[PDB]
Amino acid sequence: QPLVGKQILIVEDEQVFRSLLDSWFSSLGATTVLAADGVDALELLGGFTPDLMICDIAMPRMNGLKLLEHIRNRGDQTPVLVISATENMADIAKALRLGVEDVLLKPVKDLNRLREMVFACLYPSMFNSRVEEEERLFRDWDAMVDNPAAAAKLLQELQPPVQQVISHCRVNYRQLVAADKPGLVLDIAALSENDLAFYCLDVTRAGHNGVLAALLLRALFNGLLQEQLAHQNQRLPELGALLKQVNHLLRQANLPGQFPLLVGYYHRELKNLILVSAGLNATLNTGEHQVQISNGVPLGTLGNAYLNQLSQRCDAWQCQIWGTGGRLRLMLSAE
Ligand code: BEF
Ligand SMILES: [Mg+2]
Repeated sequence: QPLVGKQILIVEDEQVFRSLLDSWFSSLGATTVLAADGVDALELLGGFTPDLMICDIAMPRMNGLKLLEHIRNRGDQTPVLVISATENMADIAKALRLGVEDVLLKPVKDLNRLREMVFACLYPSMFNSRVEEEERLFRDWDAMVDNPAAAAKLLQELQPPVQQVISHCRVNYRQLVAADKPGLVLDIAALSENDLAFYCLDVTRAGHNGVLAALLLRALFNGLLQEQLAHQNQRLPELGALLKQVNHLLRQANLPGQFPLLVGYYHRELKNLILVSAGLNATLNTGEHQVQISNGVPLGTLGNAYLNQLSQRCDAWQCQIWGTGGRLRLMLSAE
């Protein structure tokens, strides 16, 4: 019973998931207090001091964002984990502005991730993991926007190694032209045992808002992709729709600019690469063919009409990617 002595307020209006969280936390030893909505949560906070809050957004009489606004105006600094089915990017941006430890988008696929995140909240000295650092990026968002040097340093520290194994696939890159240190930013991330996604961003076009956008995208890219596949009940994503959601996130986060981006996803069981570009030039070479990708127009404007997705079958590929910020070659092999 690791969580004995620790108090958790669960603010959730839907019965199945609230009972699920209540049972799971109680089995681990936590004292759980249940709130139907934001008003009920405030009344319960009149007589409970939680060590952690789990908070849904969409709720009848007060949504979780107004509850968060009230507790943070009162100077309460209790950690909050947001767990919400919301597809509204304004909600995620407002949650980040108000100060939260993390934002999980329902459905929660594996309980181990939520377990480690709760444990990072309730015992931060103990669970100083990668999850700790993700939550650190989530809660320090205001501190990041108010200090450009820290944001640039963090973005450079998050640039992945040039040689990796992700989802049983071999992934390399090389910067070829980088006159800017945070120039062409890259993220590559596993989604399951057998598929991965990646993004390459050009922060130099937009200046400082590029850097912040990169940080925000690193916090949330997987979460937005996973959610799409869960909510639309699909294995293979619709990356254009994802990038439209990314547009709405960067706009609602008050990060105006032009953000040249390429996003992709690979499934090794299906041997299936999917690519789409908003603003960056790219040439793919799959072993059998060379495919030149239409660069489209950058994110940061609404109405992007050129988010047309390209699918290719391959066991391995190399993509040259470039824009005004510089040049790199990203390389994958499924064997
Ligand atoms: F009702 Be919650 F925001 F999923
Ligand atoms: Mg709800």
